[PDB]
Amino acid sequence: NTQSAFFMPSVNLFGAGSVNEVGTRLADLGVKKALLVTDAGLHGLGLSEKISSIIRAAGVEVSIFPKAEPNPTDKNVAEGLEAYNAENCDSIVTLGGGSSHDAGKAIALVAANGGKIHDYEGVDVSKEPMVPLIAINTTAGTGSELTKFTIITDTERKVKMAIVDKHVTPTLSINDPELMVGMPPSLTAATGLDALTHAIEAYVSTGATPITDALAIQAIKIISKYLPRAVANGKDIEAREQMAFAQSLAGMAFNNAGLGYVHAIAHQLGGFYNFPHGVCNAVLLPYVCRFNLISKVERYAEIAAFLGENVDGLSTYDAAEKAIKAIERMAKDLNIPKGFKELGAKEEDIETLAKNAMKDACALTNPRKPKLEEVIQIIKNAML
Amino acid sequence: NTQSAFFMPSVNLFGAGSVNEVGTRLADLGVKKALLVTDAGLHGLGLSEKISSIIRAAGVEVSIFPKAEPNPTDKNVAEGLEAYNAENCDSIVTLGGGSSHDAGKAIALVAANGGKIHDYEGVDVSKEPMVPLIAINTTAGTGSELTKFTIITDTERKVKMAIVDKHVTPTLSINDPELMVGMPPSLTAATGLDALTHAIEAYVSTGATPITDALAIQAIKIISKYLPRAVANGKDIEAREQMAFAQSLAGMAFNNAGLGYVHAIAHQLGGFYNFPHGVCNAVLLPYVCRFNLISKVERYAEIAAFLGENVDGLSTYDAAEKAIKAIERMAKDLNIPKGFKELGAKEEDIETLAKNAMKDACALTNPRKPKLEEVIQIIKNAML
Amino acid sequence: NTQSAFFMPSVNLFGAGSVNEVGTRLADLGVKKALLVTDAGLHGLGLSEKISSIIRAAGVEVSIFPKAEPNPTDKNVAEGLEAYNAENCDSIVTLGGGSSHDAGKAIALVAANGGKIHDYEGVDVSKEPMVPLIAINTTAGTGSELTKFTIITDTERKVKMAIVDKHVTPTLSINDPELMVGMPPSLTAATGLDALTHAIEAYVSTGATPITDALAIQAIKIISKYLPRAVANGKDIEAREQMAFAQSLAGMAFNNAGLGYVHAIAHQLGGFYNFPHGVCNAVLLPYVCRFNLISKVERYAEIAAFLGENVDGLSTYDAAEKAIKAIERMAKDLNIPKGFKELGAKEEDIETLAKNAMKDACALTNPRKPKLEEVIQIIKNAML
Amino acid sequence: NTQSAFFMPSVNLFGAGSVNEVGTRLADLGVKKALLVTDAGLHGLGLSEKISSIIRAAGVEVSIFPKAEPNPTDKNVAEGLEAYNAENCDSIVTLGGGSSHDAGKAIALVAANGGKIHDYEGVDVSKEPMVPLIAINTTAGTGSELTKFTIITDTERKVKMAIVDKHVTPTLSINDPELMVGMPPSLTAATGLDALTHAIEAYVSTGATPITDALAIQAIKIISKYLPRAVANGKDIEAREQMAFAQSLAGMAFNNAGLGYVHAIAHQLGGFYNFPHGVCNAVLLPYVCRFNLISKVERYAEIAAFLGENVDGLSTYDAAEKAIKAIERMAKDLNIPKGFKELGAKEEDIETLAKNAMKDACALTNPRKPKLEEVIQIIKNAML
Ligand SMILES: NC(=O)c1ccc[n+]([C@@H]2O[C@H](COP(=O)([O-])OP(=O)(O)OC[C@H]3O[C@@H](n4cnc5c(N)ncnc54)[C@H](O)[C@@H]3O)[C@@H](O)[C@H]2O)c1
Ligand SMILES: NC(=O)c1ccc[n+]([C@@H]2O[C@H](COP(=O)([O-])OP(=O)(O)OC[C@H]3O[C@@H](n4cnc5c(N)ncnc54)[C@H](O)[C@@H]3O)[C@@H](O)[C@H]2O)c1
Ligand SMILES: NC(=O)c1ccc[n+]([C@@H]2O[C@H](COP(=O)([O-])OP(=O)(O)OC[C@H]3O[C@@H](n4cnc5c(N)ncnc54)[C@H](O)[C@@H]3O)[C@@H](O)[C@H]2O)c1
Ligand SMILES: NC(=O)c1ccc[n+]([C@@H]2O[C@H](COP(=O)([O-])OP(=O)(O)OC[C@H]3O[C@@H](n4cnc5c(N)ncnc54)[C@H](O)[C@@H]3O)[C@@H](O)[C@H]2O)c1
Ligand SMILES: [Mn+2]
Ligand SMILES: [Mn+2]
Ligand SMILES: [Mn+2]
Ligand SMILES: [Mn+2]
Repeated sequence: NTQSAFFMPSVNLFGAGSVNEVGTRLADLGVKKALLVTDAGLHGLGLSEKISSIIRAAGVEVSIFPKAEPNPTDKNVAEGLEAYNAENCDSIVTLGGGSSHDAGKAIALVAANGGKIHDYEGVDVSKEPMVPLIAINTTAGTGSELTKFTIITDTERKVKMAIVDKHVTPTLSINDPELMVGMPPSLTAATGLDALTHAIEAYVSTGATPITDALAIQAIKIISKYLPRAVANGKDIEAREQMAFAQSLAGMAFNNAGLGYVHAIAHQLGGFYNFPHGVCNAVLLPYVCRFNLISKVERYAEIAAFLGENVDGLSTYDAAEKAIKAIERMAKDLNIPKGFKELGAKEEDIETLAKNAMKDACALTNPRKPKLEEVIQIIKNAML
Repeated sequence: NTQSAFFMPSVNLFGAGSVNEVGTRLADLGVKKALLVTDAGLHGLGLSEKISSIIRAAGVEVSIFPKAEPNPTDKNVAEGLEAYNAENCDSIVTLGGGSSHDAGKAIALVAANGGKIHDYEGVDVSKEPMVPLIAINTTAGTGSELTKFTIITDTERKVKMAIVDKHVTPTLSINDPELMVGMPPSLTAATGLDALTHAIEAYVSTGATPITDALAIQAIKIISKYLPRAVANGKDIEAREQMAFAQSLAGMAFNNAGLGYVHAIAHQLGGFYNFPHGVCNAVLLPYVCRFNLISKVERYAEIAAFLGENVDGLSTYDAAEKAIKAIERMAKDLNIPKGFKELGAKEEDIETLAKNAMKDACALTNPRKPKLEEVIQIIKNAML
Repeated sequence: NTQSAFFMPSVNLFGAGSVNEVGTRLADLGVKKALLVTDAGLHGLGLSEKISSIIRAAGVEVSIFPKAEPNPTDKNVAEGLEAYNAENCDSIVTLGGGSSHDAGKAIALVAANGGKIHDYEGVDVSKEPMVPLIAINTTAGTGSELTKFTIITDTERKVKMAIVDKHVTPTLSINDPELMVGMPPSLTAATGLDALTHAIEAYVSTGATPITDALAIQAIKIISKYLPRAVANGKDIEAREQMAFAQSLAGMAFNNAGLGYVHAIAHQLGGFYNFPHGVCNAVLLPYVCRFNLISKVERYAEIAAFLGENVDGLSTYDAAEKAIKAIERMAKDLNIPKGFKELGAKEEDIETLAKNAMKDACALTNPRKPKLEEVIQIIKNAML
Repeated sequence: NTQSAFFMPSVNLFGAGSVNEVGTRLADLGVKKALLVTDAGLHGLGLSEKISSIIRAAGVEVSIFPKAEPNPTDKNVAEGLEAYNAENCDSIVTLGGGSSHDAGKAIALVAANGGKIHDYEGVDVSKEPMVPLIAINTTAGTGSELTKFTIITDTERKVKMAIVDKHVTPTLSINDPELMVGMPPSLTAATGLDALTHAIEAYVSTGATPITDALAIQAIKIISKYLPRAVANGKDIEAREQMAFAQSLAGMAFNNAGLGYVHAIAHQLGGFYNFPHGVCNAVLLPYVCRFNLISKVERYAEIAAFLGENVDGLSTYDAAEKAIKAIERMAKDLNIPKGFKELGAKEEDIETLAKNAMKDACALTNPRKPKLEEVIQIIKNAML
């Protein structure tokens, strides 16, 4: 059979200032009091208070829960669920990067299906649709405000538990590039290379569609041109807005086409060592592309053109090669770490990271199907 | 402002056999009785009955309403609404092309808001969302199963009214290429060329964004390869599936970018003479493009590349002209009327047609702003 | 000798909202009362009351003189001059197109040089800096807010006279594209093609310089991309902003390199028939460029490429030919009159018109030097 | 806001012999005793006397202050201010290079505004326009007869302070290539590469406009053809005239677009070690361009073609790198030192150099925003 499906929230706001609608949009759902899920950093910057003011003007109450953590944890879910129940909230607003979107998605699911966030690992292992949720995005790399994914760390197993589930698609998303201006360069760089990774893995996924293809291609072309600008000058407003679009394009593509062994492996490093997700993808992306080359050489040749390379006079193989050269050059230019050893990864952990990566759902749509020793080789190469 | 927004059903099913889900999807919404809106043609072929038994086996009842006409009228909508109440319905399933979809959306909207369908001509007039509706698409050209559009003919004024309303986005859409094999050639061509007009007008709209751009580009490239194949052999399954993707992409593109004076004028020629919608687009498209050229010359030149033209060693202006020639050649190859006069249009109407087009919501995003006299000359050219 | 000079106001303001500075700016110049020289149309639209309040909110007094007529006249100058004294003003603020700039420069010059504006036809014949004057520009074509020219129609010999004096350089110019949005399409086209004429005549003028060359090349390139956009949709702010820049590059270039026989002839048609200055240049431009060709063949070839033409594999001669085809095509697409006879030009005037063109200052820098029979033929070709 | 402004002296004279107008132009101002600010070498040449003879031959009194030193000091400005009051001058005439123009500008401004020159470091500090000033320019590189910059060394801090102030735009400029023929090759090279640094940083500046782009592009093209010629044979009169146009095109460009980190860092190496400003720029230029590359890669690719490189079949990035190789090549050919250590800079000073560089007003328009650590890496690269 050849069926496929496309999912995203039914209303999706973009552009400078769109965050000011969160109040009146929340009232429109007839919710009374929302739990505002965010993280400590943005709470300290005061972003949680600016948004909470907007929501309360519209007559909707806020309880602020700034305890979601980079690489959100099952404990954050349990703790925020308690604060959801304790403060009599009927909705969730998320405010931040993908960590706040996924914390809030877990809380909103479990507040309507009951057990623990581990009940629902895998694919549509759920029952009811999650409680009303508006996702306000502030990094330019995840797309989690658009996706049916929620990535939650299992703290006793050391593994980022991918939860794929139609019930966690947000009600409404908001993508306001004015809230992204204050990303430091290194956060700009890594979330941006997470978007690029989404776009490239979605383009080469076995679950790719002409719709997801259309989005992924646009995302790669934009990122290629505007991500190094946004990193060099976070106050370049044009680059911020373009990255906000690219982020959403890549999120819509991967949500519906699937990822690959870049995310499969990056999820394990993130669980063992709590690395930044986006840095893990940037480090890994060239090695997985290299391994995948022979299964998708024409698509990698086209990525090489998307990334601005000149492929005139070359074989398809040689043009695919230039896509990897260009990814490497972009990583070096954005000051991405050279490998995982210098960050703290452990030689003795490589086989368990490999084995766990082959269990990740993101591995299912990788165009090349590896054996365990090949996955190990990819992690070894990324140690450099 | 520079704000914008992207709208779409939350869930959109694709691929061979995806109609089998309509009963259980309907059931999950908790509705008890659906009014099945289709047209006499599909009803005669018995498609109407296969779908009803699928819905019934899931516990939802069905009342069939096979009285949506090509270019659905206000009278169709009023009759549908009294069927809807008489048969104690709480939901709507539309089955067929864009006449079924729009008829059903209009019934659904009036059921939720009172008044009459005429009251909602314009942009975001209604207070309440339409009642639950699932759209099953049997043509490869409208995208109405995805859009906040519904086109209802005011029969006193002979105007196909454009109702553009967030509140008429279907709950869920189904796009089954197996239901599309039966289109005879001239229907394949007319709806395909409606899709190409969606993609072209979206691409040159002043409401274009990089998201809508991505979708429109892919639609044009796919249509240019596969539409002539679908017209040539309706049982070419790969062309049917590609066109089902192309028409969805173009739907998403125009739904969020806007249309232009092709649709604003076609709606008057359709309101006056009941011509097929995609035949009106096909006749007008080269004239409105030629007229729009100076405002979007670089985008028309790119469009010539997407359609396969060779623009080597040409000015942008000369390249854009090859795009009009390519559109003209495609129309001629699929047997479109070269003009309207041979179809029965009357010179004395032209002033009224032109004045009605300037009130259509699609005029709002056309990239060149015309004086009434310029609209008049465009129609007069389209006569011959 | 090979000396040369570059003149312009010492401060020039650009960008949206820059008009809000005219008041504070004026007061910092230490003046009390400004005679606001505008024309009837912009006074009818309320503009000279937006400006007038701004100048008053900064504690400076305004006396609106809305009597400058298209193709300003020795009478407007005299009547504005006596308005100047009677009302006890010490400064001029021009607001409008070239007509309002030129009226205010004439009033301000003769307000510090006693006599009558006739007393300064020619070159630098004034003997005193003109009264302090701030020029607020609202069309995109004459760059008079930058220049040392004022063109006053001698209602006598019916010839637009030239007072080329360094004393008429405005004190400070303001160039706010928001004020330009109101221009209707045909005013946008004609001021735009006058800007393009400025840029081309400056580029082929025997008075050219590497500096004027740099400005003219940019103006030609910008106008070629954005003037058709500005005509097609006056609400395209980007195209409005680019045209404001092109306007000033062309002004700065021709003000310091000189013009040629396009303006030399067009000044005669404007004195005899009061035709719009911009339209005169538009019709004349391709015929003079044809005549000028053999004196400047490489530079017209370069203009062809600035205007978008592809010139690979062409002789310099053939490339220079495409500059003229492209200028004609652009005149056709902006609905410029095809010749002067349909405007009201009389066969019996061609001799006087040509003899008078030969006495125009602008004739002096034209690269080809015509005998009287040759000017007469140019005027015949532009009658069609 | 998109607001911008273009500043420039109202009258600017060019060409051989133009310096013969200085007296009549100083007379037209109505001033009586001008302080003639020059340096020791031009004084001993006889240029101070020749010019004073012209100023006196038409009724104005001259008093020669020949004490401006390369990299003018706060003490020079103090001493020259005491001379200004001693002889009780009402004006100033600067004669020579940037050292003389900035000495005079600083004197004129403190004369008009009060305290000491250190008060006005930064942007638009002062309250009053400086006293009348005519700049006669004798090097082909500063453009400071045109600009609102004056660069005065704080001798305690060893900081060449950038005073960027509308109020120091000279009343009139004279740019006479006959006074430039005597530049010895090393000085021709250094002033020429300073002007190249002005065009390049103006072109990549975040303050660039279409106007400044026009000027800067022309400068680059002319410098790359004629600067090598002027160095190879200073009696080449054509190269001398071209270089006089390019230095002014570059002055107009950076004056209004802004500079970057080449000048921010150069100002500290000149303040600490009193190196010639142009040699400092030439050393830093490749390092800062390569740092800036990712933020302005399209524009650095254009710069490569402007400098004559062939870029066919190259990515934008590889094209941009060719620009840097061409920049390094020109410096090598004109005998500029490879680094700052052979000149006498010391590693122990680098931390203080970088911190002060970040306080320089020229840093604000650099297209990439550095951390202190990145400014330190640039200075270290430049030591070798
Ligand atoms: N479910 C999905 O669709 C999906 C997809 C990709 C990644 N993820 C998950 O998302 C997480 C990564 O999220 P992320 O990379 O967006 O970052 P994040 O949410 O982990 O945030 C990291 C840091 O960035 C800061 N920050 C965020 N926005 C900021 C702004 N505008 N200005 C200043 N600081 C700001 C936060 O305060 C925080 O300290 C991982 O857990 C990853 O697994 C989910
Ligand atoms: N709301 C929107 O987004 C939107 C967009 C474009 C057009 N429209 C409207 O849609 C209408 C046109 O719809 P359409 O062109 O899809 O056709 P349609 O709904 O008017 O149907 C045309 C004919 O085709 C037949 N048909 C449909 N599917 C068939 C199949 N699979 N096999 C055989 N016969 C089949 C029908 O029985 C009918 O007789 C117009 O009224 C137009 O204005 C709406
Ligand atoms: N440097 C110079 O001195 C110089 C150069 C070229 C031409 N000119 C002279 O300038 C005049 C040409 O002026 P012009 O072509 O700019 O037009 P204009 O000043 O003659 O005005 C033309 C018409 O346009 C209207 N208008 C102007 N700005 C408008 C706006 N923003 N919105 C709506 N309507 C607007 C005016 O009300 C008027 O009715 C002629 O006299 C010509 O000879 C002078
Ligand atoms: N816009 C600005 O304000 C601006 C821009 C760039 C540089 N500057 C400053 O200008 C200064 C550098 O000025 P410069 O490089 O023009 O030189 P300079 O004024 O420092 O003169 C250097 C030496 O060249 C000699 N010289 C000058 N002209 C000569 C000629 N025609 N023939 C023979 N010898 C001649 C002088 O006598 C002097 O000894 C620096 O302090 C720099 O910071 C200012
Ligand atoms: Mn990711
Ligand atoms: Mn349509
Ligand atoms: Mn003109
Ligand atoms: Mn400098």
